[PDB]
Amino acid sequence: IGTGFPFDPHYVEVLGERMHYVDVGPRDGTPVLFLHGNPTSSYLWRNIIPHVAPSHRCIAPDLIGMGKSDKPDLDYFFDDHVRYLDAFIEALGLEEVVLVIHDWGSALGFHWAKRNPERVKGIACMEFIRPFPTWDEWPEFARETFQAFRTADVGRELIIDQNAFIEGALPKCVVRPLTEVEMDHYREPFLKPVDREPLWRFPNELPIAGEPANIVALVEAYMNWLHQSPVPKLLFWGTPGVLIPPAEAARLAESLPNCKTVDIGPGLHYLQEDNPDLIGSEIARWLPALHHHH
Ligand SMILES: [Cl-]
Repeated sequence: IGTGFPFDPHYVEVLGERMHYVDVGPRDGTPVLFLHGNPTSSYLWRNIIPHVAPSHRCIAPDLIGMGKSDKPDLDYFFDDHVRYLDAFIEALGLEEVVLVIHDWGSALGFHWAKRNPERVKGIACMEFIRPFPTWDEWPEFARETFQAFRTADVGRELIIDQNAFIEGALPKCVVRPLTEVEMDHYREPFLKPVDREPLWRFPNELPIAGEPANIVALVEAYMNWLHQSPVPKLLFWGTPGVLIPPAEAARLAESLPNCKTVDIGPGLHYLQEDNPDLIGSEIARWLPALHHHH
């Protein structure tokens, strides 16, 4: 699995701040927009993009405060990310897109699709955010950890002061061992502890046990939209998974319209690090049939 990042930087200024993004592939079609989550960046897509770039433009932003993007002193609520990504998409002049989304990138992508349904030609998703109505729906191995993350004292100590999301949660949610070169790519944006705010606010925003209410409501709303939308969907899942365990993926296969599921084999949360070639090759071969407007 490749460790390098052979993509030239692009930057766009939106809402006073620079956002970095990958931008490769032809300009004359429907672009494929890749949205990472916590605590990753466009680096997460590095081994997937090469499968898609031959046929389609690939745009992979680093969320505000992450990756090579600027670091405004924000609270980094989901709403901040919504504002910055909305402005990013308009700044690039995107019209119709295909979404390829993960984790908080999936909350962003599904929320954007619900608000802009005529502009979404397909959604490839994996390990995406849905409501967890109670803590029992959250995977047991990660329950005490995330309960601790979602506190103002211990959670800040673990994530900000000890870098637990980068040093702990990230490699623990890849089945294969991440290499030190890969870890250094993930560490780079967060070498200074104070810059870890987004990494702590994100788990505090997850819709778990009814809290925070605003996020629960908006995730319910995009899920209601998704269940009624005819848009083509491609859902990748692994075993045992984290947010989408195998039985959940099978329920979604049946309960989402026009949904193809792809079993990637062993996987926890960061499925892209366990089987990038299957994810990329399956996305690439699924794109052509999305083109036609019927
Ligand atoms: Cl999170």
